[PDB]
Amino acid sequence: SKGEELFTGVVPILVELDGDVNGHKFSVSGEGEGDATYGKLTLKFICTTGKLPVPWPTLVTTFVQCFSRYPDHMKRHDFFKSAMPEGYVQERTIFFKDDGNYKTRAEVKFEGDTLVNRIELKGIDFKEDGNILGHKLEYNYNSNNVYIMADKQKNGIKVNFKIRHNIEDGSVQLADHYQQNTPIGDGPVLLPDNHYLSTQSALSKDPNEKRDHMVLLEFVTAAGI
Repeated sequence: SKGEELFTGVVPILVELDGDVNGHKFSVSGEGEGDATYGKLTLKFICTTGKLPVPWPTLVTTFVQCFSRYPDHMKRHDFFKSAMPEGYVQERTIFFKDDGNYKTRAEVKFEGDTLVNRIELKGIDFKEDGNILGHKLEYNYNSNNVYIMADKQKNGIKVNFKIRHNIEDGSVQLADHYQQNTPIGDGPVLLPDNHYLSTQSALSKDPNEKRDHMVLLEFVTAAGI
């Protein structure tokens, strides 16, 4: 795509989220960079309102799939880069098993040479001592498969997958993801065949940072064709 050329080098990334989960209001600012040639992302997120009222791992998927590595033979399937620089709207519902849900609306686009993800998140129906509001989730993340298909009535795509967060007692908290993306601009986009993204992520902390924060290293490759 014309959009693919914007991703051949290292690109700065900014993430800005405003959230309300069961009336707990919070904001997060993130900064880092992406190198789509290697499917690679590095970011640091800071809660700017104080303590985050939900576990950091539950927000990873909300916090830029244009940085996925599409193999050359799959490049005609990369919706996300093709929508750039004008960007796309990304909407999700995330259902936490036996607990509440997040609904997110994000716009992903370039602001000058920086790729920006702006998100509004609304969470409702959470248990005040469940695994999310009770902070019972381990600070870690796994490898996942993210399933993608075309949605031509919206010139876009539909995406679904499952995330299993680890609970401190050794059990798992399932988070079912349903996702739709639609282009903002008037340029043509790439509508894909069915395929998936293979992900892996690692969470860490900055030993000198005293604010509530998350450091994220992620690698993602398109596959299944």
